[PDB]
Amino acid sequence: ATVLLEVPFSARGDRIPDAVAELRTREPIRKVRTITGAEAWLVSSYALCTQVLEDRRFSMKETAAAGAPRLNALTVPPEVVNNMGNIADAGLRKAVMKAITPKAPGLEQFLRDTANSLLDNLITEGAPADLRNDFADPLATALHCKVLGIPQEDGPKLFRSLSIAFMSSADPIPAAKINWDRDIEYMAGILENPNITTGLMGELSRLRKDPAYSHVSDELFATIGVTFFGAGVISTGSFLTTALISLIQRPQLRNLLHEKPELIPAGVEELLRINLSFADGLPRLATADIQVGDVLVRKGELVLVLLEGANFDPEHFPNPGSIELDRPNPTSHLAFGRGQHFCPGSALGRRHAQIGIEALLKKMPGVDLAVPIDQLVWRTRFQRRIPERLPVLW
Ligand code: HEM
Ligand SMILES: Oc1ccc(Nc2n[nH]c(-c3ccc(O)cc3)c2-c2ccc(O)cc2)cc1
Repeated sequence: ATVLLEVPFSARGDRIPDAVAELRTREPIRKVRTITGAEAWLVSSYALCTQVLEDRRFSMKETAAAGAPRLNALTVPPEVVNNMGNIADAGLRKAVMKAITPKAPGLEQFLRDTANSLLDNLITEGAPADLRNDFADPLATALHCKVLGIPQEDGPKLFRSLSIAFMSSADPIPAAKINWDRDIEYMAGILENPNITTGLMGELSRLRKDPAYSHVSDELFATIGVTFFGAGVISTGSFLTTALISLIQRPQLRNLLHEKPELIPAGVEELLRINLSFADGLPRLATADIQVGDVLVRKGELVLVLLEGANFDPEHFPNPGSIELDRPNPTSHLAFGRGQHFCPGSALGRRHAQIGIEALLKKMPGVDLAVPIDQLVWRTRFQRRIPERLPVLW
């Protein structure tokens, strides 16, 4: 005879392969081959995953080095692999972080109103409805337009870059460059547009004219807008879609949350823990020789941190495949990563999902799949696991 084990194992986002637990038990770090032909170390236990993510010698930025073993081809300029470091070095971290909290005045009510309106529209049109294309994704897209302070009507055209921008491809993608360059010009226009005074782009636009930021490049400011829109929308849309499947498949849970919506945040934390939204391990490149379990990882080697390996590890989360709302370590999952690169949009992602699920349970308490679960079409060669359509009735 056979060839080296290949990753990823399955694009299905509704079930974890039995193979993951067997791997975790027998070889929690082991060699695998990625879609580019490169070799990598696949890490699958909670203990080893957290070790890698907490040790900055396993570098995110160095993954972009010419000649490194790759998980997939870049769909961004190599400097953007260090996007958070670049934000931090420009003195913009605190401002970005403040602009993307779900606590801004009126933002939550906007999310509720938007979710309610999307659902009323589905209800009027009649079953079946597609909860990804006509609910989760538009909710994500509308949230991010509002966060960024850009017009709602520009959401759809930005969003349509993302089926390419988030590909997980063996080779470079011509369309990713075309879209990237166009979306950057869009966000450069936004920084020059006097009507844009709110949200992240309103704040960046002010900071750009402030003498404390006069040497920050226009490229960086536009990049922040493109990347935060893209990462946020893909991540929240994907998460919410596959969380809705997990909830639909658990009518006793669906009913407990409908009846006691105060438990929704605890439900969302468990939906997060069990989520299979990330299609690949998180990539890092070793910058030193580092012992990880039984393997001495060598400098210049690629390591992949399998989030579901950690999140279903029974030594950290007993009965890992069960959603239990009373765990003693409920936010200790790795759905938002860990360490230097911990998700800066985590609070926003939680609130998007909370409010989407709250609205859906209230408007469609009888929600159920309208097709057998095996009929869902899983997107392949992508950085997220998502069903192309999510047909439901109620
Ligand atoms: C449920 C929703 C989300 C999930 C499950 C998620 C998950 C993740 C994870 C696992 C990472 C770590 C990647 C790594 O360490 O290699 C990450 C990083 C990132 N997330 Fe999220 N995230 C979500 C929502 C968002 C939102 C709403 C935004 C922005 C508006 C966002 C922006 C980013 C950015 C910019 C990074 C890179 C951070 C860095 O390189 O230091 N995310 N996220
Ligand atoms: O080290 C990396 C670098 C990038 C990524 N993921 C991404 N793939 N695509 C993009 C991307 C986002 C928006 C857009 O209009 C076009 C592309 C990302 C990405 C994800 C997070 C970022 O901080 C920057 C880029 C994942 C790991």
